[PDB]
Amino acid sequence: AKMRAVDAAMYVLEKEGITTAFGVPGAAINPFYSAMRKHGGIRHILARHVEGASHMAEGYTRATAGNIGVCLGTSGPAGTDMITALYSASADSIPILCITGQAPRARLHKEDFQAVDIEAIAKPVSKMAVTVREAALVPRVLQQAFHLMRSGRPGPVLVDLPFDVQVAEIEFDPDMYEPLPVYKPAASRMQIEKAVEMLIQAERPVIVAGGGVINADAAALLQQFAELTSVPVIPTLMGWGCIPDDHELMAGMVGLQTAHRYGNATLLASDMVFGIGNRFANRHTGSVEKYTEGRKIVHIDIEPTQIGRVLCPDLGIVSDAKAALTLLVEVAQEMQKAGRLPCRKEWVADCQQRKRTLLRKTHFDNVPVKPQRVYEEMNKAFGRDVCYVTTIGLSQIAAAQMLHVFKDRHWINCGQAGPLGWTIPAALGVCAADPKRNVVAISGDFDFQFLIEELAVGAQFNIPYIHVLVNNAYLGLIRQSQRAFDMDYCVQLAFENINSSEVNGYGVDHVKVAEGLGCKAIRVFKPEDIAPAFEQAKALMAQYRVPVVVEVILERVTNISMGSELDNVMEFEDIADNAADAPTETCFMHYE
Amino acid sequence: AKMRAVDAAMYVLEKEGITTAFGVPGAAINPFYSAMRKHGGIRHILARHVEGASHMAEGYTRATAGNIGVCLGTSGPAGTDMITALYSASADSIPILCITGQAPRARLHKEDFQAVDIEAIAKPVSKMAVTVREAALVPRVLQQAFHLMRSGRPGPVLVDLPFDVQVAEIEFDPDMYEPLPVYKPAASRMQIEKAVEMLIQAERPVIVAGGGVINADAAALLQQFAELTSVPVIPTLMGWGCIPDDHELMAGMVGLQTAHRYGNATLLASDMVFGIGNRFANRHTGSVEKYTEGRKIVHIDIEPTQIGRVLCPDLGIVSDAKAALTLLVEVAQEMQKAGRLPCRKEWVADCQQRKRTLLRKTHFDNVPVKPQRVYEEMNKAFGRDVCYVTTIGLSQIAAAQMLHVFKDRHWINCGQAGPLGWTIPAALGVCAADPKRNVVAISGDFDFQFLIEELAVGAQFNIPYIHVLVNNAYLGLIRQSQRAFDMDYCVQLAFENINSSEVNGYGVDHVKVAEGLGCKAIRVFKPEDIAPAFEQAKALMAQYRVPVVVEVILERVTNISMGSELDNVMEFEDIADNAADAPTETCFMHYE
Amino acid sequence: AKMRAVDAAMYVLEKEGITTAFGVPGAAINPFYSAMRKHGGIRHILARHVEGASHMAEGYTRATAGNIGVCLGTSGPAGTDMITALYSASADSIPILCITGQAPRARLHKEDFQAVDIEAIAKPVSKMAVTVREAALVPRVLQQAFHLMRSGRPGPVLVDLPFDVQVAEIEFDPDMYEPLPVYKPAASRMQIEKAVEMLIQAERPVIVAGGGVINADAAALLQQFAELTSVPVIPTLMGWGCIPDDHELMAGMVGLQTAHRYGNATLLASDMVFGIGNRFANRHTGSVEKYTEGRKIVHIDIEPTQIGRVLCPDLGIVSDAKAALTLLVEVAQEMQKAGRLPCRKEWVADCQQRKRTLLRKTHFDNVPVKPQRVYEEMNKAFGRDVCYVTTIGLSQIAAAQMLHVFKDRHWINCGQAGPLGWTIPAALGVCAADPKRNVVAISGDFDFQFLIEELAVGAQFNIPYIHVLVNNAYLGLIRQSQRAFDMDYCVQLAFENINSSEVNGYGVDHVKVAEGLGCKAIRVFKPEDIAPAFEQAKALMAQYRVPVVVEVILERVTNISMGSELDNVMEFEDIADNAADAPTETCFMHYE
Ligand SMILES: Cc1cc2nc3c(=O)[nH]c(=O)nc-3n(C[C@H](O)[C@H](O)[C@H](O)COP(=O)(O)OP(=O)(O)OC[C@H]3O[C@@H](n4cnc5c(N)ncnc54)[C@H](O)[C@@H]3O)c2cc1C
Ligand SMILES: Cc1cc2nc3c(=O)[nH]c(=O)nc-3n(C[C@H](O)[C@H](O)[C@H](O)COP(=O)(O)OP(=O)(O)OC[C@H]3O[C@@H](n4cnc5c(N)ncnc54)[C@H](O)[C@@H]3O)c2cc1C
Ligand SMILES: Cc1cc2nc3c(=O)[nH]c(=O)nc-3n(C[C@H](O)[C@H](O)[C@H](O)COP(=O)(O)OP(=O)(O)OC[C@H]3O[C@@H](n4cnc5c(N)ncnc54)[C@H](O)[C@@H]3O)c2cc1C
Ligand SMILES: Cc1ncc(C[n+]2csc(CCOP(=O)(O)OP(=O)(O)O)c2C)c(N)n1
Ligand SMILES: Cc1ncc(C[n+]2csc(CCOP(=O)(O)OP(=O)(O)O)c2C)c(N)n1
Ligand SMILES: Cc1ncc(C[n+]2csc(CCOP(=O)(O)OP(=O)(O)O)c2C)c(N)n1
Ligand SMILES: [Mg+2]
Ligand SMILES: [Mg+2]
Ligand SMILES: [Mg+2]
Ligand SMILES: [Mg+2]
Ligand SMILES: [Mg+2]
Repeated sequence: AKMRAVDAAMYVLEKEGITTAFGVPGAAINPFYSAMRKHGGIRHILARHVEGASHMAEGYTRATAGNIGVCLGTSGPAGTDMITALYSASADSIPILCITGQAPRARLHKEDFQAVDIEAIAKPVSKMAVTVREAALVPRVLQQAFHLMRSGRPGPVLVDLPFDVQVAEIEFDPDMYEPLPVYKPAASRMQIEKAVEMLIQAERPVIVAGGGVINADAAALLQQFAELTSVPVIPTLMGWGCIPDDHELMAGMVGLQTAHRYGNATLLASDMVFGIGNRFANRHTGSVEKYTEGRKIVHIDIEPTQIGRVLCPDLGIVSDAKAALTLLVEVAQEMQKAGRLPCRKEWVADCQQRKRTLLRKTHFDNVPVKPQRVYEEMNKAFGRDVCYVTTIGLSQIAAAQMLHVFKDRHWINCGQAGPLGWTIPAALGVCAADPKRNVVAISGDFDFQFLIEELAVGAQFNIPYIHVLVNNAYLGLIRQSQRAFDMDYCVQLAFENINSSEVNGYGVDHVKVAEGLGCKAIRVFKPEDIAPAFEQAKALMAQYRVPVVVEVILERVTNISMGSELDNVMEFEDIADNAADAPTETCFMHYE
Repeated sequence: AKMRAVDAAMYVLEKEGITTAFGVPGAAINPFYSAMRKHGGIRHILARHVEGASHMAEGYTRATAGNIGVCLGTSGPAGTDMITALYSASADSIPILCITGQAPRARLHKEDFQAVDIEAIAKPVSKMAVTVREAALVPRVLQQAFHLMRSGRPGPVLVDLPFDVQVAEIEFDPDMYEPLPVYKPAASRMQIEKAVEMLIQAERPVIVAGGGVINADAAALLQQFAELTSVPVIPTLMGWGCIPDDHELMAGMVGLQTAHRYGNATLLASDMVFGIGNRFANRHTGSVEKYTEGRKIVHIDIEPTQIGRVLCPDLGIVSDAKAALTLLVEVAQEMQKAGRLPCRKEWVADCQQRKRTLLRKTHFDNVPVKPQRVYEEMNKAFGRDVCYVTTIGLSQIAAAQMLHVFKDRHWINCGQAGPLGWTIPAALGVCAADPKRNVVAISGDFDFQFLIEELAVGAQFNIPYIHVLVNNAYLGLIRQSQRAFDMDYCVQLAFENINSSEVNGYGVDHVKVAEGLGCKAIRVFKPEDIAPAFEQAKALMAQYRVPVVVEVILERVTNISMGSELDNVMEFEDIADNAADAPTETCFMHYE
Repeated sequence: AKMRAVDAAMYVLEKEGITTAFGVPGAAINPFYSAMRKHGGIRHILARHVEGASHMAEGYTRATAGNIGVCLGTSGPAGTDMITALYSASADSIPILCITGQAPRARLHKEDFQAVDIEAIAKPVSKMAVTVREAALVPRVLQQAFHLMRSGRPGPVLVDLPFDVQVAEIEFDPDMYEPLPVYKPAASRMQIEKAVEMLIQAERPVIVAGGGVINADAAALLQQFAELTSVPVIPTLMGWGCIPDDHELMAGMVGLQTAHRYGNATLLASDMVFGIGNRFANRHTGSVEKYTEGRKIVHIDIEPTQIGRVLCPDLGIVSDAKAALTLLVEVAQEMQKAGRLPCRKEWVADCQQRKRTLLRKTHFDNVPVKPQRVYEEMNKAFGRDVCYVTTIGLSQIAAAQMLHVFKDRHWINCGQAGPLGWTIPAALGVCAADPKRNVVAISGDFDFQFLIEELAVGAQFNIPYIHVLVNNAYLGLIRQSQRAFDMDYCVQLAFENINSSEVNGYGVDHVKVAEGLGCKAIRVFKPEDIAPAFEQAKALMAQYRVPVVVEVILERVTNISMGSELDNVMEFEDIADNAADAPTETCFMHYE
């Protein structure tokens, strides 16, 4: 039972579910790596940037309900390269576990090489950030970390391990180690009865299903509750997938950018928002006064201080989403056995009528290619079990408003922080979490470049997925936002590549870069070549077992639909009211 | 005089010396970019990672004495991508100015999209980190920022600008704006007299010249003081260059890794260390007890709290290095006019005797190439005005112990934090600071990959320099440190590149990657091909005006000399006692 | 259901158990006071110092198991006067709820009158410190606060309320409000079985019962477990009372100051410490190496990061003390039904032998009075249900080593922080928590003076108790500690009072001060007058219903027993081995 602190840490991590770790080793964290090798049972992926390792951990977590991605680094700048991910994870209410090396305790206040107060730096963007001050506390801090990462509003933790703390001997009985119970508040029968009593008197209600539903692993129950009450569902961007897109009750998405015309119109026509596992995000609502006008609000959240933060709800209930939905289904079934649930045939109908006339054109034959044609071809090329990974840009905004998803955790997106560079490592993290997952990523050229070297991780370790790269040689979104300032300034990436005429002054040759990094890559200039390229990509993945990049050369400037209010979203590109122009809407097409 | 806050900020920046800015735009920082374009006078370089923009700013600062590099970003994750650089700059006592966008004040505590408390996160690693709460304070916070960045111990500042603060109208008269006076403490005649009185009774004194000398722009005065007293000089890694390497009094460098055998032996033989503008860094001293044994210590620093932090000096004086050296020269000249400065012929002589027998072998004809042969060829190929840029690894340790530098700020190195990825952007920052500078960077393969995409910045904007890439398909330094743990684990980068046989399973094809990013690249397998490659590189730079990468394929495993104490440094590779094996030592060779 | 945020706060506070509040009003907190008056159901006590209000809350909490003392103040310096109490409460793992007023949100960063960042200041010494940013969050922050104050390791919370947030209208249904579930970890059968299996093979075991037992409301179960196993009990200072002092298994207290000679000897003779609800406090253990020598350690704590913080235990279990003791009793009962619990007659016997021979003399007839005679008279004068309140000094050290307590929460003492001035307000808070409690406080002259004005609270509101004041005109404890530095410097309070000869140059006339503040007071010069004085005090309380101070004039210098190690405690005053000298030891005297 006598043992190094880091050796005890391996028992804890194992009993606590960890089988994978992403990281970059260093002298200050070598004892940890030594204990991991001696113990076995954890697969280590070596990243080619610490930020990459961080975002891989995020993807690993977000892929499957019980998963906790682990990120490993040395002292000093390794810890400062993980702050963006801790922020991203905090912001979206999901956990990662960061572990950093550190100089010995005696030397923390002498300016020891690569010694920084990572504890103070990480505090504002984690549920806990702590420097472990005793060897015997190493297993206990991890014990406490897993409690915090699963309980209440989930979030990330950073553990900082001084060299001398790691290597010191402790007494530890791993047979005696017990994971702590997970804390979750639960709604009462009375509260839920009031909520359903309120729902039934609404003439035109909608359910807004947030990422909390997914966090609680409660997608089936949400769908069941909507079905029993016959109430249309609007998923948030983070709730996207918790009811399938081809379901009769899914009424679209709402907001300023990643939303549908029918979604916004249905919300503006509704007389109630039944919010479950959502907060009321800035870009979902616009001006709160407008979002709430003539409309009752119910809000169910696991976190007390998220209720009333942005708007004051008519009801507001503190509860885990699974517990609350279990009651909601039970209470709905009792209302149904009495004659107390109203028929909602008409309201459901005209929600669907909006859904098949208020569309956006995707079927463009133009050369150079219009980006909205790319998302049409993706819907056709990939099956219903597809899992999309993306970050930020005109690339992901248009993707969000034109792609379709049919299960929970088949849209992996850092919705609140959106750090460029996220997409590649996040994708790799999902693949490591589930080798059966049909992972497909979307990026613009700038996002693709930030952490482009992480493709070589996918090559070294054989982690295959498909990366769709839509290239306009622009910071697209920013160029569009600069219209209000009457300029086009510091947003172009184009230049004449002295080694590559083929790219026609678009600058970076992503095909050569991808191939040099050990991957496969295909470039597409014409819209009809997109479908064949995706089939080529699937074949290359199967034999070579590496990431395959499909680059599409876009027209330089395309303005994607968006606005500052729900009733104010601007359509720059062609709208559509029939299937010929928008053939991959779920109402017009059966998904594999 | 009525004007936007950001428009007033441009006047301040201009009057305060700024002509260059590195950044990545976004919606939250667009008003700033708008004011910059309207005003003119600042050259913007678009980076391809915010971290890249940050490290470019660091290089820009470090290149020339009055320079302040500026780093521009949006809200949220842009700010969290700059923390590593703020740390790096703080750690080495040098300033950068970071400016980030931010959500409006009314919405800072609602979870507004990409809104983070960057103020709290950046606090521990900057002299000031502040969110500007009023429009009229925008010019005043910048005014205060430049005072802090130049005064006392220099360090970096972060300014966080809420959207509504940027665009609000203020009254501002730019003709009335006055930069604040720079605060610097100065030594007294009495203190310096005591220091020189102490120096003259020392039998075997050495001067340890730190990065403070360079910070104060006092290299000429340091050399003059050493010459007048006839006292050998040991530069710290950060002081390297403040006396030329071929000077008769430069006795080498001291420490655990980036040091010379003769340097360590001279220090261990000395009876006094006269520390000017140094702190006594962990990897310079080893165990303080050993560094100080039988030896008197004088310590001159600008910062009171740096004196006595690691060891207690016999004297210790608070002063700017230029002011102190001006007195030291004056007092030395008075001692010389009397008969009071001792002759030090013998001590100087046997310092030089060590310097020409305690060497390390560089002239290896092996294939695959030994890294120490690369540094030999660099010394031959490049002129005396060469400016080296590097970060961390066996690549930079061996570079530090075998390359030679002949002027101050011709060794640009992040000595305390050493964040991987630093080298490329830092190099580009130096080039932007001085288009006449003969900039040459050294990286290992892992460092090169972290922020590899920033090469495309060098291509888009035409910023030429030479990047020497020493490739062993390894995390070299870490592999070496793992010897003590009896392992070789998670430190290899090698794989069979399915697109490139030429690289022989070394993994990433840096030539293809570099060319795809718009640059030129040459690969070298044999030692005799290195000299021609460097001449080819100089030609390519002149016509194409882009970064040129010279990749050298190294043998996989080479153990570089290092240890945990000055008397304990281990020589794994062949030592040398004559010029045939080490032909580029300054005593054996005249530098252009 | 439309209502001010402060009105909703009253519903929350009431449903959450609050019936009492201590405070000092101000303009910034007037809306709260207004809502409190309108709602009814909370008794407000006006303090005469905010610090007084804070410590009253602490006493109120500590008095009875479910109690949460509430402290109310204005903005600015009211909040900074509560930091000492937040620290004290945190330090001893007990909650108080502080509520402060604050300037409007729009003006928090303009230097608005009495506006301070209390959130930042209070963060390091509370489980939560928050400025409420929205009206609708007021009830939710309080909801979250009560969860934190009851769950895990209990601690204090500070809620900071901007004026405009208090007065704003919100929608709130109080019938729908549900207090959150309390989180507590619980031990498993397996873990407890291992602990009992370990205890059984110990030859000379001791149970150390800490303040966690009292916190968990598990005194009866602890006694029962000790009885079933026949294992002697050592309470910590904070665990004191959880087994009665006259119990046959209570073996005394251990430590450097508030300890018994028999307690220390028993512990040094033991071969195991079974720690339940204790941490291993600095002044309980001395050097950890000496405390653990030849001894096994079991440690049961509710907080993971308290286990291994000071020493590494042989077992260590994370659990609430009530849940753990329920299992321990169950498992003990099963061991007893088998023949598996050993007989411990001999070990119990010689623990009791120590307890009746290793004593300290208390029966002194000296004039001026020796302080140890005071505690003897207190034991005689007061019943078994007596409840002592004290803080720090030779006054409380000697009290702790000579008084006796017979139930849990009949020793109210701020053991980790010990802030001077605590005693008076703490006592008043206990009395407000329970008007049937026979409260008796002990102070030295300096402790008594810090917050002497709070006696007038006891007079204005009719809150009676007895305050024993032992007066030596000295900072006694500090004088004693200064012996090692060979001095007596800045520790005397004596002067010739120009209004009072009767005090003989002892300085402050506490009788005149107490009477002026509206209370009654008696002064005693001779030991035989102490008993009658206590009887007089009881009579005055009954009739006048106010605090009654009994001042005893001590000899100026008395050195109380203490040391830096358990085997190193020094006896300056006479020891004793018989009842004649120490007549109030529980084995010589029946209590009530
Ligand atoms: C360029 C860009 C444009 C965007 N445009 C839009 C847009 O138009 N419309 C839009 O909606 N979004 C958009 N987004 C995303 C948006 O910013 C938010 O990330 C998203 O709306 C928030 O989702 P949510 O409300 O479900 O909250 P989440 O971040 O998913 O979290 C909501 C709540 O879940 C709670 N919770 C956690 N666990 C549980 C549990 N187990 N049980 C119950 N509750 C739990 C948390 O307390 C939290 O308050 C955009 C993002 C970007 C990158
Ligand atoms: C892998 C690796 C190995 C290394 N090995 C070694 C090694 O073997 N030996 C070695 O020496 N270094 C080594 N270094 C670098 C080392 O860690 C430190 O960065 C370096 O020694 C510190 O330099 P310095 O003492 O001059 O202090 P600096 O960081 O340069 O600063 C010293 C002082 O200058 C003062 N100062 C600032 N401005 C002024 C002013 N105007 N006037 C006067 N004073 C001022 C500051 O207050 C500060 O205390 C290594 C680095 C790495 C990456
Ligand atoms: C002048 C002076 C001298 C002193 N001398 C001594 C001395 O001689 N000897 C001595 O022992 N003390 C002495 N004290 C007090 C001492 O400093 C500590 O306050 C005391 O030792 C702590 O007791 P404890 O171990 O029970 O810790 P506590 O402060 O009571 O807390 C212990 C543990 O309880 C846990 N806990 C909280 N709730 C629960 C729960 N529901 N279930 C399970 N665990 C829970 C916490 O996590 C914590 O780790 C002295 C104080 C002063 C003022
Ligand atoms: C670290 C960071 N810096 C800046 C931004 C602002 N960001 C938003 S989208 C965007 C442009 C991305 O362009 P690209 O990835 O090429 O996709 P496009 O919009 O052109 O489709 C930028 C710069 C960000 N989200 N993160
Ligand atoms: C962000 C970060 N992570 C990890 C480290 C530890 N780091 C020290 S040198 C090194 C290996 C670098 O190898 P390479 O750049 O290929 O050069 P080599 O040592 O092989 O010459 C590592 C991983 C660091 N300095 N910074
Ligand atoms: C705010 C504060 N300041 C200083 C101390 C140190 N304190 C320890 S006991 C003590 C002396 C108290 O003397 P008194 O209350 O007269 O009791 P005596 O020691 O004479 O019995 C002091 C000054 C403290 N606990 N708190
Ligand atoms: Mg990169
Ligand atoms: Mg683009
Ligand atoms: Mg390498
Ligand atoms: Mg007072
Ligand atoms: Mg006293």
